[PDB]
Amino acid sequence: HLYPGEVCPGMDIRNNLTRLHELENCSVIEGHLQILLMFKTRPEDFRDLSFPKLIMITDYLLLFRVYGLESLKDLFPNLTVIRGSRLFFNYALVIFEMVHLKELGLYNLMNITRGSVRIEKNNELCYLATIDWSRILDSVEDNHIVLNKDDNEECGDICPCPATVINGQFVERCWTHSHCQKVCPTICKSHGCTAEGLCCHSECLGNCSQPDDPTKCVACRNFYLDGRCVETCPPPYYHFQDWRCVNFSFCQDLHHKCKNSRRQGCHQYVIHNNKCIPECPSGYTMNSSNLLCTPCLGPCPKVCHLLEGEKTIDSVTSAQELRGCTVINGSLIINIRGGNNLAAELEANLGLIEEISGYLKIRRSYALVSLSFFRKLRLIRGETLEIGNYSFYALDNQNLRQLWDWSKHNLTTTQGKLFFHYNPKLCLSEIHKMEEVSGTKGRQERNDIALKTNGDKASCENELLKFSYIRTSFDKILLRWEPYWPPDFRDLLGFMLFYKEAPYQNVTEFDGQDACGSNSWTVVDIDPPLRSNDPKSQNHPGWLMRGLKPWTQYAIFVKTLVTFSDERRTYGAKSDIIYVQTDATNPSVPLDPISVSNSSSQIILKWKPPSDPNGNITHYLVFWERQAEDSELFELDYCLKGLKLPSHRPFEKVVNKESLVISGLRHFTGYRIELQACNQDTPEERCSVAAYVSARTMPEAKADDIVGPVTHEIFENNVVHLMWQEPKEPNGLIVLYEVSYRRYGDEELHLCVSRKHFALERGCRLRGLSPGNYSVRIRATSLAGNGSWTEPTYFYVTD
Amino acid sequence: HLYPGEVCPGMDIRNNLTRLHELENCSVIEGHLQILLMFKTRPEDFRDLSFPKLIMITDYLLLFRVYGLESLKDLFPNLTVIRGSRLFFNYALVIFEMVHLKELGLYNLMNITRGSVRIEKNNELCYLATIDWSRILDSVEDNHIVLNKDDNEECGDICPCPATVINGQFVERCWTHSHCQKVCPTICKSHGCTAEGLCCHSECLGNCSQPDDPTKCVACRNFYLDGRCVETCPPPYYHFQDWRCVNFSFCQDLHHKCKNSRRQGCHQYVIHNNKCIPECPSGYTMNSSNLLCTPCLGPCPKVCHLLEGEKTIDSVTSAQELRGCTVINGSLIINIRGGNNLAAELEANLGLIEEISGYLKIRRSYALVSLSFFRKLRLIRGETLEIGNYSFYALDNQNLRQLWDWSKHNLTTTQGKLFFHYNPKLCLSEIHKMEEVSGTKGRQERNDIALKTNGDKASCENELLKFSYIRTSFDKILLRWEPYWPPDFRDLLGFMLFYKEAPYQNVTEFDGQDACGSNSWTVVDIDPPLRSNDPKSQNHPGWLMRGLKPWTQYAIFVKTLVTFSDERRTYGAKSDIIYVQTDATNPSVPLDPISVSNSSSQIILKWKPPSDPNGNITHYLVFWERQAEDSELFELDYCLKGLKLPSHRPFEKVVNKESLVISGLRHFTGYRIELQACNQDTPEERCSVAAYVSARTMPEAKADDIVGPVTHEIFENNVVHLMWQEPKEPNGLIVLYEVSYRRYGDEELHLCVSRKHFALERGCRLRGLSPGNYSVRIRATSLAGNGSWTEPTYFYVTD
DNA sequence: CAACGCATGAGCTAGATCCG
DNA sequence: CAACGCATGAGCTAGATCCG
Repeated sequence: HLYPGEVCPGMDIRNNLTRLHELENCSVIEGHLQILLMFKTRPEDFRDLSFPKLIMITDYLLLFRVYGLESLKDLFPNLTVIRGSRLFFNYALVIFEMVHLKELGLYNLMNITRGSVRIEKNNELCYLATIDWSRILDSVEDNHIVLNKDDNEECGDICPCPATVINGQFVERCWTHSHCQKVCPTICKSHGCTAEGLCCHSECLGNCSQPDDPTKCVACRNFYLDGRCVETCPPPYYHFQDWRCVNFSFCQDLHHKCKNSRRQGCHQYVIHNNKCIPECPSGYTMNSSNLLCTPCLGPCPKVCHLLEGEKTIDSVTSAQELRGCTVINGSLIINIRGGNNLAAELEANLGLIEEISGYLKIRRSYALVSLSFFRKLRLIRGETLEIGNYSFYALDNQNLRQLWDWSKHNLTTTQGKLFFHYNPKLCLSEIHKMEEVSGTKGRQERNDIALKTNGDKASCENELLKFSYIRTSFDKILLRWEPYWPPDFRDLLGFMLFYKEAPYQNVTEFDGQDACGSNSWTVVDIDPPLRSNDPKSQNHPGWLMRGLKPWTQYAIFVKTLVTFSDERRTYGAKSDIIYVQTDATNPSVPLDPISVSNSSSQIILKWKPPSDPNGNITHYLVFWERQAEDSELFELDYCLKGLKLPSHRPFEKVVNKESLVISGLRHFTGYRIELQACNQDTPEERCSVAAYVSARTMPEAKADDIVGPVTHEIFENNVVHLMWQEPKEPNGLIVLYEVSYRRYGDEELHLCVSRKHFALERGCRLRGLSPGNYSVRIRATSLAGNGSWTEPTYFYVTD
Repeated sequence: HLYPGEVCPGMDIRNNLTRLHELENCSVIEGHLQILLMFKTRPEDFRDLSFPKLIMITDYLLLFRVYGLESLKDLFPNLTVIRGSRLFFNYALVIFEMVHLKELGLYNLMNITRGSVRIEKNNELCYLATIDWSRILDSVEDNHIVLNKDDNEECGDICPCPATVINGQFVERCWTHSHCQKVCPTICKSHGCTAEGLCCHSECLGNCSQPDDPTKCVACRNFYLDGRCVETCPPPYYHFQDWRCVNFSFCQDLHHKCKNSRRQGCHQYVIHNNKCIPECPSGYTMNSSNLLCTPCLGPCPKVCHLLEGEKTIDSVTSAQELRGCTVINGSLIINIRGGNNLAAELEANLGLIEEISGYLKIRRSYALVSLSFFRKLRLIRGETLEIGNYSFYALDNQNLRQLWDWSKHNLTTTQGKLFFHYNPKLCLSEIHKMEEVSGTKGRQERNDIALKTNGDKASCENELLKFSYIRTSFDKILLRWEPYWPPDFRDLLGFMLFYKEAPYQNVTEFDGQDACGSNSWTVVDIDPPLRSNDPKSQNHPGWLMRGLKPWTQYAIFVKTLVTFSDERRTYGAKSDIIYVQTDATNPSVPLDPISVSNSSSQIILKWKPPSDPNGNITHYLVFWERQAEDSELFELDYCLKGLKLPSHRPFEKVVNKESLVISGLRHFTGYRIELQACNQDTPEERCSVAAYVSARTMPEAKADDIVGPVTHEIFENNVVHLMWQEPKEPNGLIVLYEVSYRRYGDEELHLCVSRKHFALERGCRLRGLSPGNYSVRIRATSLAGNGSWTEPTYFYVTD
């Protein structure tokens, strides 16, 4: 037979060898097999136990913390395939922290459908590299076999298997010292094979009896049907867990077995696409008689039979199933004890609930203020009741002030009784208008819901306050609202301004409860104003707040305060919030004005936007000034040690950019650059303070040097006067001429004529002149640097 | 007469000149006279009033924001002296933005006691350079008269006063065009004077009618007594404001005038060393009848008779003017109807009171978790009783959780009845506890304290719980306590465990009236234990907690929990709080290791205490490493552009300090400095990671330059070889020799010899040396900088 | 009779319908 | 018979007398 044995559910084994005895006649195990934590076991009570008739594995096998095993092949001698239907710990088969196992001996395994193997912290195993996972494990890139006895080549590795050359070496792969890993010709990869190499039926695997037969081999691929198995059997039967196809009359009765809410390992199995699947996916709803899934027109419920029909919920873990679980056949109970933030998690998990049939109970609430997370709820059937016939319950909750927004919500109760006791944070108004929309109208207990233990410590109010005038500056906001007096005007404590910035308008609404929050609305108290007894008076109260960054959206309102007294009046008033931004003074200074000059006529200035823009800046205002050189540097003797070498005003309204280039300016001249960041211009023209920077553009290559006829006059005392021309537009200013003369065969003897010396003499002179042929050359050394050399003027003075 | 007028208290004028009329007959002003805020005033209402009787000033005279005064001389024609008792922002007399004032007219000031004059922003004043303040103001170094009408010399400045030459100019000092500044001969600087210049009595000032008489002049220096004044008056009278002396019967009445707490600007005047000082200084306490300040052995009270023997301090302020009060002579009623946070403020405000005489009524508390703020209360006398002879009263307190810790507290009530009603979360044992510790044992009412309306809505558990073996680690503590079972061991819910760290032991008990505060005892619930039906069993339950910090004290206790029931039984049990500190470990890293170099052989290093000590750190472990220079810099041609210029291993157990210097080290080398903060050492020697910094000390003055016999060898080709020696201990390293040779009549031409060139040649050569007398001088330029120059070695090479 | 004048704008003097 | 062994120590496997 393919599988002549019996079905066998997955099961867990710990702390005893007693509960393994339930594997006497099992052949195929659905689920997984976990056996672990086995310390006080003599090793020799394992040699006399085995499970030969067990073949198939669906999910996984695990071995962890065993004291006494040496070779599990004595217990698992015919095991061939792991289906790997579920990945556990991102792995399939794991042997961890073994203490006594010498050799593995899984000599019968052929294929791993899905998953990976992992053997760790086992300093007693050998032949771990004689495995060839690639043949068995279709995916090897995740195999993790480290920190074992094979950390050092010290365990033998001797065995009598073709010794494949899958790697670069002629490695021999064996299971034990008495078992190799059988390999036949690979004409068929995963379709079963014989010892003689003859391939068996394509749709079966493992060891084989007769080739090309899907009925007498061992294990097959797709499904199973009564000694046969085909890729897809005809739909008189429906497929089950990708391993069978059997008639729905059986799994319908399985659905009827634990439809009694007794165990949570069950699933409300449903037929869909000829699959008795646990749940037909989203966008589908259930039917009563035909056991199919209707495509669920709209976001309709699917369904969900509550645990024990009375299950309580205390955390998100106790509400994980609610995703998809929409119609509830039980009584819900909620009690969060502590918690940090669940108001953003319930909607993603239970914001899709519409119908419950039991009764709802709330107690010991700590960190909740509303019931808005209950989005799609519409009705409670109340087939089961609390003691005293209560369809709803609410005791000892000290933080709830809100249930639903009944201007847009609708709930109905079929029957039962309401409970509201010791909920001191919710006014009588809400629960009375709970009764308006709820099914009950006069069904009260007497003593019904507590009328004194609830809402006593928090004074509810249904009164509003409106504003009268608002003025804003860039930094200060002028607030003013209408006056108000309580029915007893002396009974009044003042006003509080709760205010902060709000870049959006999705701001949290005020609830009157103080939790441990770092972020809180800064608030100031306002002295109640003088009583004027005049309707036409200055009784309108207000306040001016000044510590505000400009152009930020601020949410503001004002809340009254009055003492609590015996009479249930003077509830005060509460003003709704409004949004206000500031005014638009001149922005802050422009930041980082960077000036760069690359050529003699180009200067680029780039800045950074002002730190405080004070609104949308319309433009930028730039200004430049042509600086002047020093007049003190004209009268220095520049052949003495020490020489210098440096590197209305027109404007534009530069807009919509961050840099500006200015040309048509004097070359090699200092330029003081200033820019004012400036807001909207035509009304109330005000700009920032100018960020001042200095800039000097590049000099000109020819400006330093001067060309012209350098003439000479020879005096009688052999003192030759020299006449030439100065640079009309030098690079900054001429400071020194590098005048020099040369005899043929004589070096460049240079002389000095100062800027003033050239000015007073209109040239220079060469006293004590040797008779001969001299060439006079002049270099115009500007403060920007030395210029070019003039033409060496030839003149011969003879003996 | 000397001082024939009337005493006149300091007074202020604003927005109306009406109240100035109270200066009709007072000639001496105590305090200060402020005149300010006069906008809508015609200038014509001023020439009809004057004050020819007032002379002296104590604090300061201030004229500010007046619209219409052009000459204040029409109001102050005779006053001459100002004492400046209290500095007005470190000044004495100010005119500050006066708009109508043409001429000041202070033609009568004689002398300045202390302070400064300041005249500002007056574009209508002249003659301000004609004052000669140096003759009247004792301290000129702080005069500030800027930005006035005489910022420009444009107002005339003519006057008919000897034209003093105090400065380098013949400055003519005049007050007005009709009055100059009067100066008589300076034989006596401040001993009074007449028009003819002869000096009057030594102890008086300014004007004078008959000379050399303390009774026949106008104003004197030290004191005053019935038309006379002496340096120290006889002690039948006692000095007042160091300018009079009056009988004790006078200022005892001043003490008794505002012993009635009506105005807070006065003081309870006391006598000390012939001074009716407002308060005898710290460490001195008054006596009742004598009004003398006892030397106050040890701490002494300020004493606080309650206002009208009855007060209802309820809020933050209430009667906040009571800091320092210790004993109260009335009765108090406290009621904080809400509030934000006062727990951290009462101790600094009222946390020093010990005794009250009346009764205490407490009601409507909302944020009062305990009464530990009443730190020093010891006894209640009960002079006034509430209706029904009630001394203690508690009513409708939803957050008064606890009263006191009697193990470290003692309170006694002499008489009266105690009231405690409708406080629904405070149990029955502690009110018995305060009953037994207090005087009363059987003074009850029928009905006395409510036995049901209190502690019913909270699971009060005061019944006994004791712990068992406890175990602790560096991070975790193992807990276990004695088993408890209610009289019905079926009615139960389990345990909850509150904990929080505490650097001290003045921690509030968990005490159970729900106050949602920012800081609260974080709690974990416990599954109630199994029933074993054996007294000798494992019934002791425990718990493991891990999220803790090492070396930190933590308070812990356990509490039972049970379902509510109609029967008043199964009250459960509760444990007392205990302290168990966590264990120490390695400290944190040493912080901010700062190394400073002051000499070549001293290197000081200072650090900061580690952030986490983890126990009492016994010492600090320090180490260092001798860094080496870079060997790659030896083969660099330093004459080319680019030069560099910088600025087991032994140890010691540095203890009980923050810095330590290291001596005995080589000159100018880098050092790697590492220091470990470390806890107790001889057992479990564990220290943290070392804080690593670097340090290089300064070089040696002479180590850079080398001295020695610099001999030379002249070759046949006029190429002279140079022989000299290298510095044995260069500062860091020698890198280049600044070799140079200078012929007479020629410049000191410099040549080059590299570090390796000097190595391969043991010197340098001079190729192309013209015949002459040459002086060779070398400067040893190391990486630490240039050394000294050698001697220019004279050698003569001939033609 | 519906911003500015007749200060400044949160540094021992009061606190923006604050004032007209 | 009163820490350690025949794990680790809060990352889908249990939660420190937790197993002797």
